[PDB]
Amino acid sequence: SGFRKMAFPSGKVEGCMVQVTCGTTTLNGLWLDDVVYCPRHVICTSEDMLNPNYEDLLIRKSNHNFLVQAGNVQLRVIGHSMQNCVLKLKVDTANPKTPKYKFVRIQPGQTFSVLACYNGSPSGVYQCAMRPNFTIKGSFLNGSCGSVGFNIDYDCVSFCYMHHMELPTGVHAGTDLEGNFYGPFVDRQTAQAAGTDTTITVNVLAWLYAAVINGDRWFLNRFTTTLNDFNLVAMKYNYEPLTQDHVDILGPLSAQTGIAVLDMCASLKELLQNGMNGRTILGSALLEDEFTPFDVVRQCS
Amino acid sequence: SGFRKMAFPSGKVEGCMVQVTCGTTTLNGLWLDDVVYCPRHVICTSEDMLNPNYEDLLIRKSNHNFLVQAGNVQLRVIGHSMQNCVLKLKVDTANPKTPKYKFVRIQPGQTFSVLACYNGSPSGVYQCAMRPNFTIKGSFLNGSCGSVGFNIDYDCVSFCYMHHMELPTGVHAGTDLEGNFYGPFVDRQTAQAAGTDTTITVNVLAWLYAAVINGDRWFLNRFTTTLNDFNLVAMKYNYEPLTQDHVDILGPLSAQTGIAVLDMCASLKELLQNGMNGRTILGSALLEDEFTPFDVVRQCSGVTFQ
Ligand SMILES: *[C@H](O)[C@H](C[C@@H]1CCNC1=O)NC(=O)[C@@H]1C[C@H](C)CN1C(=O)[C@@H](NC(=O)OC(C)(C)C)C(C)C
Ligand SMILES: *[C@H](O)[C@H](C[C@@H]1CCNC1=O)NC(=O)[C@@H]1C[C@H](C)CN1C(=O)[C@@H](NC(=O)OC(C)(C)C)C(C)C
Ligand SMILES: [Cl-]
Ligand SMILES: [Cl-]
Ligand code: NA
Ligand code: NA
Ligand code: NA
Repeated sequence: SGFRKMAFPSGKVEGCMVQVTCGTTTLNGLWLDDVVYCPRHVICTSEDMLNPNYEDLLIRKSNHNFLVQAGNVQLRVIGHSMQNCVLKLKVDTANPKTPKYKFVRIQPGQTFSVLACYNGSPSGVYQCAMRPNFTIKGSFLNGSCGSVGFNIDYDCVSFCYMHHMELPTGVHAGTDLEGNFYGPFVDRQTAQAAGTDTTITVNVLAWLYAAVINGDRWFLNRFTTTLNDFNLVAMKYNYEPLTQDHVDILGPLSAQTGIAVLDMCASLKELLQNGMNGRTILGSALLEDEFTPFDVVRQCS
Repeated sequence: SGFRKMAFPSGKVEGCMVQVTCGTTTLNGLWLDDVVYCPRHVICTSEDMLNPNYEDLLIRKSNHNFLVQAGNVQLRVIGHSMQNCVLKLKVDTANPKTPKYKFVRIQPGQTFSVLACYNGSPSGVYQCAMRPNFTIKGSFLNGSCGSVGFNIDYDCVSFCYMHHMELPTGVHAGTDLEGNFYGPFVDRQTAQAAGTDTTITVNVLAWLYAAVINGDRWFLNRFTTTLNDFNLVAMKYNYEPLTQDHVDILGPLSAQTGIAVLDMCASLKELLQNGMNGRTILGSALLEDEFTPFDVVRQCSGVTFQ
């Protein structure tokens, strides 16, 4: 028993992290087979980060303008190409620690582990969620770009996030490993702001089921609700709508605990109305929304 | 910016995890050089656990009674010995992935990362604190015993915890890697309970500094207090005493933010006496105590491991 914000073991990703320098900018790269992936903004200079023309800037680069270091070893760059907002540096050596991997683009509400790195070296690992407004609430300092987010269900690493920038509210934006930003953001210094965020309702429900599995009952009640009445209430608290997909995915947890999904929704309605009255749920005095249904089943079962 | 509950990168430890089977019990072992470490209760039947006589049960065992597997490679056990509550299985092969490491015993209030494993396979990593009552608030299922806790300094892994048991309130107990339990617990099937716990005051202060660094300042006030006066308040709220050494350890964060420790203590006093008034600090509505001062400095300055 117990329930913790649990990340995937990071070793398979640690063996892929390298340092990339272009000009005066250093950040991290992801070295898989004979390709190093990194944010293309490594090639911007201080005289034009507002409207960089990345195609024009990259054609002017020689392979030797990129300094790639794997621990104590310089890797020789032999070609370069750009895919959306990611730079792909072909190097003369395949990474012998390349794991089984795939690239996956995730949806809002999905969670993943982040291996925060500086100068090609890992600093720490933590869990994140893709927020409804397509930001993540990370912990990232200068030099962290190119750090990645990933899952490792079974034995294959699914890379889903590469870090690029920090927005004015202190939250973070980045791309999938095909270089497409999550959300409307762009790798330019033009004014940009995250939309108003909302709470990931399906995940809150998953976490309430985790609390029941771990022995909590105090927030249960004798009421149920229709799906549409639930959404009408939940949206008044800036919660995301709960879809029939979400109801369906919570089925297994509802079967395991004997609490129907719409019965648990009535519990959530009451918690939003009343608060916790000095109590806690799984060690939190707030409703937690960065555990998915899949996360709850993985950690509890 | 940002501030997360952050674990150490687990790669150096993942390469040490193996599966150990004795009889019908399977759990995890820690393979370092040519020794595998695991909980000694692996040798017990449900019978023996009632009142185990560990040294008598162990002499009865032979090397072949222990099946050790690194991935799908069997490691031959060539000797065995007990050290306190940990079993040491000598194997015929040194682990080629052995990192630089040492065994350390931590103090209550100190944090560490847990690599939760099942069947010798790493499954997840999370950050814990050794509670003042010598339990940890872990997340552990059947088969998790032998999972370890650790810290990293530069390139050296310091192993500090091996998991043995779950107590009735759902918290967890285990040993250091020399087999000494943390807390007044025994690896015997007898009634045992976590004692009343307390809050790790120096860690709450460190997390308030982390909040200030990250722009969260509503709880700051013009007042200061004395160590004496604040500790009378701490006692009242089941907070651990704040010592002068704690104050000194927080000095760097005081210099960085302009908030002296006793100035921050006056903030904490008001939070304890008045609550949060509906507000939050670093995304929490409770006062968080599982970040040490060193954790805050490391995370906020980007320290890495080699
Ligand atoms: C890459 O290592 C770096 C990571 C940042 C630094 C601080 N925390 C992080 O997560 N990313 C950047 O420096 C990118 C490059 C881009 C040209 C600017 N940038 C930013 O993160 C900056 N944000 C920014 O300009 O935001 C808008 C004005 C576009 C909203 C910040 C350094 C301010
Ligand atoms: C080892 O994998 C296992 C880990 C446990 C299982 C459930 N969660 C965990 O953290 N450890 C045990 O099963 C040990 C072995 C011992 C013979 C019993 N035991 C327990 O953890 C049990 N606790 C227990 O008996 O507590 C007292 C009554 C002794 C206080 C629990 C399985 C109940
Ligand atoms: Cl005063
Ligand atoms: Cl909280
Ligand atoms: Na894609
Ligand atoms: Na109900
Ligand atoms: Na003050």
